[PDB]
Amino acid sequence: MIQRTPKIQVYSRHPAENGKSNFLNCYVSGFHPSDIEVDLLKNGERIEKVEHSDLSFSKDWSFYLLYYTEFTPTEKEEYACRVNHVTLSQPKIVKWDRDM
Repeated sequence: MIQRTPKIQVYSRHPAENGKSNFLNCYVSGFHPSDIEVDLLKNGERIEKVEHSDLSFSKDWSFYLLYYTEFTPTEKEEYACRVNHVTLSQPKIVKWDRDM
């Protein structure tokens, strides 16, 4: 058996074909086993509609998840990604740095 803690990066992107739109991304990488729970949060509350969830693997024991959706942030709002995984004794919350 092998288990590996996910790395978690939270960042924003504008698709080049539609630069006015903005997407909040949580990239959860290199984890095993594949069982996992991932949410985007706004002011600590789960965002129910997340329109993209793309899972892949490299080696049979390394998984990658890009979890992202359109958003329109204001400076007073806090966004984050919350991950639960067997390697994590408590949920890991990674805040979105608004300059990223």
